[PDB]
Amino acid sequence: GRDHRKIGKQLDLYHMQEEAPGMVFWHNDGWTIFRELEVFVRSKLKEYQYQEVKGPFMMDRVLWEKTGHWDNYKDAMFTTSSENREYCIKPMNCPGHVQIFNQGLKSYRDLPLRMAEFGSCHRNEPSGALHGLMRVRGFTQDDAHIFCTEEQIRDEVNACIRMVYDMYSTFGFEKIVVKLSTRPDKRIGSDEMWDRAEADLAVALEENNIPFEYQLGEGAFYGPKIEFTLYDCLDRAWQCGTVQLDFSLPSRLSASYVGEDNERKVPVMIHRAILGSMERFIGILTEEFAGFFPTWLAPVQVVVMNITDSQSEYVNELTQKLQNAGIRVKADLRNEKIGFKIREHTLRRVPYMLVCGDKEVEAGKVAVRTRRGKDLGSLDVNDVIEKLQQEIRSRSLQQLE
Amino acid sequence: GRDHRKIGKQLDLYHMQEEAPGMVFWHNDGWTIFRELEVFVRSKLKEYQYQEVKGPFMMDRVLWEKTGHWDNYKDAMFTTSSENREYCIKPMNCPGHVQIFNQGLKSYRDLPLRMAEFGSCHRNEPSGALHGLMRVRGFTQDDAHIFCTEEQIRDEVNACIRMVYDMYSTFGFEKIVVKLSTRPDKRIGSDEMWDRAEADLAVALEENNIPFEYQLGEGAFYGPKIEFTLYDCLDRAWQCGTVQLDFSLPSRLSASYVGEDNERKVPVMIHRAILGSMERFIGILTEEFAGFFPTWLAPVQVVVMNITDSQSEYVNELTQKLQNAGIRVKADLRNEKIGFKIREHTLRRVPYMLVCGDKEVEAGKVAVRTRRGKDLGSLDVNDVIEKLQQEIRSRSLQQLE
Ligand SMILES: C[C@@H](O)[C@H](N)C(=O)N[C@@H](CNC(=O)CCn1cnc2cc(Cl)c(Cl)cc2c1=O)c1cccc(-c2ccc(C(F)(F)F)cc2)c1
Ligand SMILES: C[C@@H](O)[C@H](N)C(=O)N[C@@H](CNC(=O)CCn1cnc2cc(Cl)c(Cl)cc2c1=O)c1cccc(-c2ccc(C(F)(F)F)cc2)c1
Ligand SMILES: [Zn+2]
Ligand SMILES: [Zn+2]
Repeated sequence: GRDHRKIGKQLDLYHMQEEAPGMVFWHNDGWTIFRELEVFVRSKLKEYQYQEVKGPFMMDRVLWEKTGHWDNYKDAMFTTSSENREYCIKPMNCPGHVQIFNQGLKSYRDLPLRMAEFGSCHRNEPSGALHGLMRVRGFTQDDAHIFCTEEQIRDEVNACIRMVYDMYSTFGFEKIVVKLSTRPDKRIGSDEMWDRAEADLAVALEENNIPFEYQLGEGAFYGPKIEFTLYDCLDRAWQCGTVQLDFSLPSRLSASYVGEDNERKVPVMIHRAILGSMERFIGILTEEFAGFFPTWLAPVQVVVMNITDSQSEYVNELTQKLQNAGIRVKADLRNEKIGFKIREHTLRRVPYMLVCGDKEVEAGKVAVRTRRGKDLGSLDVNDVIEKLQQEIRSRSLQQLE
Repeated sequence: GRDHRKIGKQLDLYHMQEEAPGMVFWHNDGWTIFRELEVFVRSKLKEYQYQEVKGPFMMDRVLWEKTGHWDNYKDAMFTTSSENREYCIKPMNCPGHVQIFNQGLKSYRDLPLRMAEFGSCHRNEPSGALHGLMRVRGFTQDDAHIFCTEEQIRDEVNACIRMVYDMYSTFGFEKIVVKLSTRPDKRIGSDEMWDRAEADLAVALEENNIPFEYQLGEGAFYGPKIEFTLYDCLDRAWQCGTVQLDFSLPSRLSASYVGEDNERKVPVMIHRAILGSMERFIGILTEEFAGFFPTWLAPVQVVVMNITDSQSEYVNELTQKLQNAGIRVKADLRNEKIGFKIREHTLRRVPYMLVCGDKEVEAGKVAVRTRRGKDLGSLDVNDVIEKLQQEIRSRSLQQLE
């Protein structure tokens, strides 16, 4: 009903097996949703002027030791050896992004440098606590690291906040709770650096007219963060978005740029993820929509179906027209009752069933039925195709009227 | 000089480092090429009616023992541990595809089932034998597995062959050498099975009029194979494409389907890759074109630039029009001589440089120069966008002549 594990099996989206705990086998229709979510995030990366990179799955333990994560999260990390050398399977993309930053001399002119990745990460999570798409070992982050000057933090965090609300609004999430985590007991740098760092986050939120609250002392060793919690239609809370300042990692991994005064400077790093885990976010959307994915996300967006054998060639032509228009379409030409076809494709949550009887063929029209069971009547083929295209392009939550 | 390592560095496509031997860091412009190559393969996967899936990064050694690969190739696999269980970092995507197949009741009607994946694979290759993008440890296979009946092998091998030549021709590779490897001494199945299997591959090639040389006795124990070697402009051989029959793995991993007789039967598996390694193929393409990527592959397709500040608004408007047309375009309004700007974009292998002087603004035109140094003169903006769109959508090797 609103259980992603049930709807997942029903609509053949994914499965999982004990041979690979907390690592998703993505089926055809599930990978289609995942890929369309990737396309959506890429459109925002372009709109917000991000680079997109791809880093390796493993790097030398020696490199991960310099990050500080080895001492604190070695037991959460998958390791493998080759030729007397130990490698970590990446649980995070940040050190990989610094390696790309460190290729070539960097100028103040290159900042802010926004580096995004659909980062395939692995964490050695306890098998006992693995739950569907929500708690996994293998996950994909809508990740990015911004390399910038201290002066650029406010503007860069401002743009991250807009991107968060922009992207959440697409999926109909308008109730957002925002928490700013402040300096912990054990922290790096002066109290002044923290005053300015916390001020930068607070002013960025203020600039966007966003009310928030503090989580006192919950900040990381290496800087303060903003966390965003969205509420689904059941008013259940999901923490997804994070904007994390980092005054540690660049220095640790010898990241530098030639300042405007010609002095070598360490860049500030901003970690940010909006959806968080792509798998978890699909899990949340599955329950939010109860399998009724918005048309732009639907594995199959349209099924064209004949009442009798007589409309088979009209269905073939219309299916080709929809295919050419970039719509994910199937023809249902089975020797079955129109009622049987509608019920089957309604149960599979296909947004639109385009029904062709003799009256539709003769007029060059099509009868449109929604998965909600509404009959929109008979409309011109080209006018329907243009409307379906508009709904998909605009990533509309709503169907045709 | 056409070294992919040199071009990769110069055009900021990728880098590799000692902390990650034989594993690629894709920079913004290299990842753009990678994704366009992915987009191309998907267009073929659709045309040849392939499902696309995603399998897990690692699986229990216990499953890899059932395949028979552990006894033979354990030293060529990366392994990691969790909760007293040994996991193999997948060196191949076949076992994972069988797991997805095994989920849900499969009948004769569901065959042939064509399952494609951009499969992230790892092999523990000696670090001494690594070089460039040609011999790596982490690679992405344009992999697919076809689950079919003995009756369907011929037709399915036929489409595999058509797809291979279809794809190699897109990149201008017409010199293809083909090898069929027959019965080894130690093998499974009857001589009659091998007679039919070797005939299926041989008749498929003969009907397609593909000259091939038999590699007598060099076939795999689990079935025969076709291997495709393409030649670049330096006449260097690259063994990229494979079609391998397998009458072993489906049985070993409990793969079965309900036949026309309503009784269970083991499906025949066809292992099929065309590009082989997406990374090696980009390396070969980089050298083949010496960085002059066809327009559809070019990281940046168009630069629009002004003579003086007077044409700045016309340039920004043309940039937006080209962007809306689906073209990777950048604006160059810098206060630099036209000869300086054109040299920078020519060095970066930008296919098209669009120059806006007063005469271009007045007449609603644009001056078009190719990176080869051909001046196509002053042409109507809309006619140019249509020509560029056509060149990109057709995936033309050639620029406007
Ligand atoms: C935005 C990115 O650039 C950033 N690098 C990052 O990954 N931030 C963390 C949230 N931050 C932390 O948890 C920091 C503390 N922490 C927590 N766990 C760790 C675990 C490991 Cl193995 C390592 Cl190496 C480091 C850490 C570590 O530093 C984050 C943000 C959003 C989603 C997730 C997430 C990760 C895993 C899951 C899953 F396990 F699948 F359920 C779900 C969600 C994590
Ligand atoms: C088409 C696919 O579905 C098929 N499963 C497959 O992977 N075919 C093999 C060619 N076939 C063989 O190599 C068979 C023999 N062989 C050889 N080496 C192995 C090594 C390991 Cl670790 C394992 Cl588990 C199995 C094998 C194994 O079976 C293939 C085809 C094309 C390219 C590659 C390839 C090989 C090496 C690299 C490398 F450079 F190392 F990164 C990159 C790509 C491999
Ligand atoms: Zn990070
Ligand atoms: Zn295979």
